Amino acid sequence: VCAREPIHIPGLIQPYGVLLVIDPADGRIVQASTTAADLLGVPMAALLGMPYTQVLTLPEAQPFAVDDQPQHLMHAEVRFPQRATPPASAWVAAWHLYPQQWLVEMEPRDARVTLREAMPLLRSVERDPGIAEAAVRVAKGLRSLIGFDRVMIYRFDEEWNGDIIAEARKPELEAYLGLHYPASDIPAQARALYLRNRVRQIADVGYQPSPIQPTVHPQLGTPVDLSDVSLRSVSPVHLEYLANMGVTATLVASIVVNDALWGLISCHHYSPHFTNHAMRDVTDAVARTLAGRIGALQAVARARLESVLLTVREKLITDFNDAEHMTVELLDDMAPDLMDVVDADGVAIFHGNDISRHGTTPDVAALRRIRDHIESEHHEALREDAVGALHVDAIGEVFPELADLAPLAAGFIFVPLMPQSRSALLWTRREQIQQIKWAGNFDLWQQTVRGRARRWSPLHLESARSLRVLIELMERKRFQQDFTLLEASLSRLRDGVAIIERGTANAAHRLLFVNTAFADVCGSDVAELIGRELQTSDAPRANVELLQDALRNGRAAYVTLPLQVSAPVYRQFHLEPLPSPSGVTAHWLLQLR
Amino acid sequence: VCAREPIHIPGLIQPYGVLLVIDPADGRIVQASTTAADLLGVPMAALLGMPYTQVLTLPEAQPFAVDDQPQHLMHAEVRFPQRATPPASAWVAAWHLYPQQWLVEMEPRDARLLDVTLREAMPLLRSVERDPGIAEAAVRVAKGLRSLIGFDRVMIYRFDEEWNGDIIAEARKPELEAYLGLHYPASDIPAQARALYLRNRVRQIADVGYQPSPIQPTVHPQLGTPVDLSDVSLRSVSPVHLEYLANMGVTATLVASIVVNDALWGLISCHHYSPHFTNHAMRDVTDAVARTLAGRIGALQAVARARLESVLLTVREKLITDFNDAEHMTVELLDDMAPDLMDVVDADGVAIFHGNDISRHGTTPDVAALRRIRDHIESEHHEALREDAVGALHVDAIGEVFPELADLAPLAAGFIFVPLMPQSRSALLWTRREQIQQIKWAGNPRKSFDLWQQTVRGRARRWSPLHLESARSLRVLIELMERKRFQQDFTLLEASLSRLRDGVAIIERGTANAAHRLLFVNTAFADVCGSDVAELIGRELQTLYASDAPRANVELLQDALRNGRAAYVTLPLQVSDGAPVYRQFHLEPLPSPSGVTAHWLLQLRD
Ligand SMILES: */C=C/C1=C(C)C(=O)N/C1=C\C1=NC(=C\c2[nH]c(/C=C3\NC(=O)C(C=C)=C3C)c(C)c2CCC(=O)O)/C(CCC(=O)O)=C1C
Ligand SMILES: *C=CC1=C(C)C(=O)N/C1=C\C1=NC(=C\c2[nH]c(/C=C3\NC(=O)C(C=C)=C3C)c(C)c2CCC(=O)O)/C(CCC(=O)O)=C1C
Ligand SMILES: [Cl-]
Repeated sequence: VCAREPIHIPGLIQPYGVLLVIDPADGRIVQASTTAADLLGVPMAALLGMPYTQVLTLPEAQPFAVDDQPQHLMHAEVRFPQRATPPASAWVAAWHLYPQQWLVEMEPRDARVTLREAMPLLRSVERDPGIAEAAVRVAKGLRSLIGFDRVMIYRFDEEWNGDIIAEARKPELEAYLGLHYPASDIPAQARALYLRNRVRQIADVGYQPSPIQPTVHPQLGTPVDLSDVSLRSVSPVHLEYLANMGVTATLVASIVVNDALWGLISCHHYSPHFTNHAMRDVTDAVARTLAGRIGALQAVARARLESVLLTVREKLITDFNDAEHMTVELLDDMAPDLMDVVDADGVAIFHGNDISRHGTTPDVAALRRIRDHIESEHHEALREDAVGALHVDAIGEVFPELADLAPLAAGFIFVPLMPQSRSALLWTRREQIQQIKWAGNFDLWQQTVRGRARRWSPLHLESARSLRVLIELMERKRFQQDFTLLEASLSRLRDGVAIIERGTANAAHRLLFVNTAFADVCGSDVAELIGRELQTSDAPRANVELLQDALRNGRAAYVTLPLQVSAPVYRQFHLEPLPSPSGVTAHWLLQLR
Repeated sequence: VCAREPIHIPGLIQPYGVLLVIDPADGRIVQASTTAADLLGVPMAALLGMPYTQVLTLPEAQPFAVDDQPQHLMHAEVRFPQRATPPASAWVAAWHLYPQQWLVEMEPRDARLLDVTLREAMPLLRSVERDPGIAEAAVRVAKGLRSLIGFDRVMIYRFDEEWNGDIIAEARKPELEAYLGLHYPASDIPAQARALYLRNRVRQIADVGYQPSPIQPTVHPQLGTPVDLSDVSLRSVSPVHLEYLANMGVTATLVASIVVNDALWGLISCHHYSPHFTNHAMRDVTDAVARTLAGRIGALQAVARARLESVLLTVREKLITDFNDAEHMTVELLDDMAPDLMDVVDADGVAIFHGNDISRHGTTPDVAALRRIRDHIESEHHEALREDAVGALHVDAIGEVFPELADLAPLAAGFIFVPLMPQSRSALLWTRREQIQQIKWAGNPRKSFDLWQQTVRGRARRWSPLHLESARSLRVLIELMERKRFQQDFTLLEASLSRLRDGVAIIERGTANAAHRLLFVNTAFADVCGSDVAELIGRELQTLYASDAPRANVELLQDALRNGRAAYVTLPLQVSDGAPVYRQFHLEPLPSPSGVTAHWLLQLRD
C-alpha cells in the first residue's frame, strides 16, 4: 500500500516557503498554503478569492496564459506590497503555468562566486576517463561546493536497486560506500518525480507542514498536483526513515542519462540545511554534466566492443563456410572465437547425438540434460516469449530442476529457438559469486549470492542472435553432404531407378533423377534424360491405362511394358508414390529390374 | 608542408595580454612575452630570472606544485606592484600548472556581462536541454549565442565522415550573405588544428593582423625546449589562417568545440567584421552553451540509434519466423515478405535470387539488368572486392566500383549483395536508386565570395552502418533457403531409397577406435535381417553376419573395409530364430573428393 502512495497530491507544503494557486481566468487566489497568510499582508479568509496583483508584486517576469504545454518561470524577485515591512529576508518566486491553473511557489533568496566556482569542476569531469573517476570527482567537488556532511552517488541497477558507487563525507561517520539498497526503498511513483523535477530538497526533516487551506479546487473539485512544486511535502514514511537515520537535511539531484533515470546524487546533512535555488541550479549543472559523461563513456564503450565483436563474428562466418568437412580440429580452432563473440566461459556445439564441448563447461551427459529440458514442451512458453535466442542469468531460477550444474552453467545462451534439433549451440557462463553489502536486510549484512553468472550484455546477446546463420549453415552443409551420398548410392545401383516429378497436370510427368543402370537400359545417358517426359501405341492400351490411371490419381502400379531399343526390351514398371507432407502424391519411385 | 605546421609552439602571443613561464622549483620567471615588460613595470632584462612573487599581487588564488595531471586555475584578479597606477582597466590572470613549468596568462577584465550573463544564459541552456532533434538545438544555440554576445556571425559547423564541414545553423546581421548550407573541405581544418580544438575547447582572436609578442627566451633556459601553449588562450594562430580571415573581411574569432562522445563532432564558429576581445566571463558562457549543445546532440543521437535498432530487429525477426514457417516459397510469400525485406535495410528495391529465378520488388532494374550486376559481382576479377568486404558487399556509387556497370545507376546506384562467397543458387540484392547531390562549396590563397554548386550524379544515399548490420543479420535467410532446398531433395532420395526392393544399406567408414557403422538402411534390407530400420541405424556392420561365418569369407569383406576397397562375398546372416539365411554381400566404395573411401554401398542378393 506504501509503494502505491500518491505523494504528488499531499495537500501540504514545506514551511520554508509559500504556495498559491491562481485561477488564470480572473487572476484570483483560489487555494493557499497556511504560510501564505503570514508572508503576505492579509490573513487567510480575505487572501482567498483575492487577485494575486493585490498581494504580491514581481518586477522581473510575470505569469501568462498557456495553451496546451505547461510553462515554467524560474525563481525571480517577489515583493509583498500588502504589509508595513514584511521582508525578514529576500524572497524569490517561481511559476508553473498550466492551461487551467497557475502555481506560484516562493521561498527566501539567501544565496552566499557559485556558477563560476563550479565551472572548473564541470570542465574536470567533462574530460576524465571512466564513470568511477567522474563519480568520485563529482562527490568530492559537490561536497566542497554545496557543503553537505554526506554526498553520495547512488547507481540504479537493472531491477532498480541502488548501489553507492561514490561517496564524500565528513572525516567522522561510517562510509555507506559500497552499500546496496532495494528497489522497494524508492517506489516507481517517486522515481518518476525525480525524472520530472530534477533537484529535490528536504530543508529540515520533521518540519511542521503547511496545508493548502482549500484542500480541493473550489470550482474544479480536485487536489493540487504538486508534481513540479519544490515545496511538495514528502512522504511521512521516508521522513521517519531519515529521522531514524539521524539525517535532518536532504538534497537529491537526478542523474538522467539518455532521458532515463541512471541514478541519483544523494546529499545528507545531520543538521537542518536549506539549499537555495541558485545553489540547487549549480547541483543540477553538475548532475547533468556527470550524466553527460556517463553516457559519453557508455557510447565510446559500446562503439569499441561492437566493432571487435563484428571482426570476430565475421572470421567465424568465413572459417565455417570455407571448411567442407566439420572436423574435431576445425571446431577446436573455432571454439575460442565462438566463445569470445559472446564472452562465454564455455560452448557446446550439438550435431544430433554428438557434442563438441569447449572451455569451462558441464559434462556431456549434463549438457544433454540442459538441452533436453529447454527443448521440452513444458518450457515451450519460454522459447516463444524469447527473442532471437534463449538466455538465462541464473539457470536455477528459470529451470528449477536444473538448479545444480550452475557452478559451470549458471548462465547460458541457446540457439536455435525452434525444437528444430540436429544442429544447436549452447554458450555457457559459470557461476560468479556476488558479495553484496546491504543497509540491514545496528550492523552490516553481506549476502553471498550463488547460482548466478555475469549478466548477458544486450550487445553479446545480439552477437549471439547474429550467429543463427552458423546453425542453418551446418544444417545446409549436412543435408547437402547426405544428399550427394544418397545420390551416389542410388546411381551405383543395379536395379534401374528414376524419380518422377508429377506435372501439376499442366506439365507432363517428367524424370527428376535417373540412375546409371536405368539410363543404360534406355540407351541414352543421364544428362540427356533429366527433364524428359515419362510417356516413352506399340505398348498395349490395357497396360499403359493401368500406369496412366496410377499417375492420374497419384497411386501405385506394377505393369510390364516394352521400352525403346537402339529385342524391343520389356520391363516390369514398378511405380510407387513417395510420401508427401500434404498427403497428395507429388513424386513417384520408378524401378524395374 | 602547411598541413603539418606545429602551431602549438609558435613562440608568440596575442598582444591583448601577457604570458609568463615560471620555474616551480624556486618561483622565478624563466621566459616572458615582450608585452610583460610594459605592464609588469620592470623591463625584460631584469624581469627575467626574477621571482613571480615580486610582481605577484594575486589575492584570490595562488599557483601550486602538481604531481602528474596538469591543473588549471581560472581567471582571477592580479595586480602589478612595481608601478604607481599601472593600468586604465582591471587585469585578470589564469594558471596552467604543469609538473615541470607554470604558465600564467593575464589579460583585461572588461566584462559588461559577468555572472549576470551566466544567469542570463541559463534559460537558453534550459531551452536546448529540452529541444527535440539536433537541427532545432543547433539553430537555437546560434540565435541564442548571437543575442548573448553581439557577434556579427554565429554558425554551427558540422564535421562529416570525411572531416569536411557543413554550416547547419547560422545567426547573422540582417546584411552579409548567409554561409548557411555551405560545404568546406577537410583540408581547410588540418588534423593537428582539429586536435587542439579537442584540447583547448574555447578559442578566440581579439583582432586579426595583431603585432605578435614573442617569448623573449625562445626556448627554456634549463630544459632546452619551446613553450607548448596548447592551453594558453593568448597563443598565436597560423599566419595561413590569419590571411584567410583577413581575405574574408573578418577581424575577430571565437570558436567553441562541439565534442560528442569524446570526438570532435563540430564547431561553434563566431566571426566579427571589426575587432572584438571576448573576456574571461564571456568565454565561460560560450563554453557552457558548447557543453550543453554537445550534450543534447549525443543524447538525441543515442535515443535515436536505440529506437531504430529495435524496430529493425522487430521486423528482421518477423522475416526470420515467416521464412522458417513457410515450407514452399510461393510468389505471394515473397510478395508479402518484400516490403519488410526492403524496409530492414531502407532499400528502394530488392531482388531475391533462387538459381535462374529472380523475384524483383520495389524500384529495381529489369531482370536481365539484375543478372548483369550479379554475374559481374560473382566474377573472378572482382574476387578481391568480396574478400576485403565485411559481412556483405555494398556500394554507394556502382559506377565507381564497377565501371562497366556505370549505367543502371538511376535504379541501382547503391546496393547490398549477399552471400559474399560465389556460393550461388540463393542470393539477395538490395538496391538504392541514384539521388543527385547539390553541394554548395565556398569556392573551387582562395578568394571564396563566389560559390560553386557541385551536382554529383550516379550515387545513392550512404548505407547506414545500422542498416548494413541489419543486412549482415539476414545472411541467415540465404542458408535457410539453401538448407530448405537440400533437405527437400535429401528427403526425396531418402524416400526413394527406403521404398526399394533390392535391400540397400550405406556404411560409414570408422577409424582405429571406431567401427564401420550403418548410416542408412532401407526396409527391404532391415526385413531380411529381421529387426526394423530405427533399431538398425548406427549398428556396427560386423553385427549383421553370423559369428559362425567362414574365416575365409569374412576376411575378404574385412580386407575391403581395412583398405577402403570393394568386395562381393556370400555370408550367413545373424539369424535370431534359427533358419540359415545366406546373401551375397555387395560392398562397393562410394566416390570421395580426396579419393580415400569414407562410405560404402551395401547391396544384398544371393
Ligand atoms: C593550411 C591549409 C588551410 C587552408 C587552405 C585554409 O583555408 N585554412 C587552413 C588552415 C587552418 N585553418 C585553421 C583554423 C580555422 N579554420 C576554420 C575554418 C572555417 N571557419 C569558418 O568560419 C568557415 C566557413 C564559414 C570555415 C570553412 C575556423 C573557424 C578556424 C579557427 C579560427 C576561426 O575561428 O575562424 C587552422 C588552425 C589555426 C590555429 O588556431 O593555429 C589552420 C592551420
Ligand atoms: C515505502 C517504501 C519506502 C521505504 C521502505 C523507505 O525506506 N522509503 C520508502 C519510500 C520513499 N523513499 C523516497 C526517497 C528516498 N529514499 C532514499 C534512500 C536512501 N538514500 C540514501 O542516501 C541511502 C543510503 C545512504 C538510502 C538507502 C533516497 C536518497 C531518497 C530521495 C530523498 C533522499 O535524498 O533521501 C520517497 C520519495 C519521497 C517524496 O518525495 O515523497 C519515498 C516515497
Ligand atoms: Cl498538472
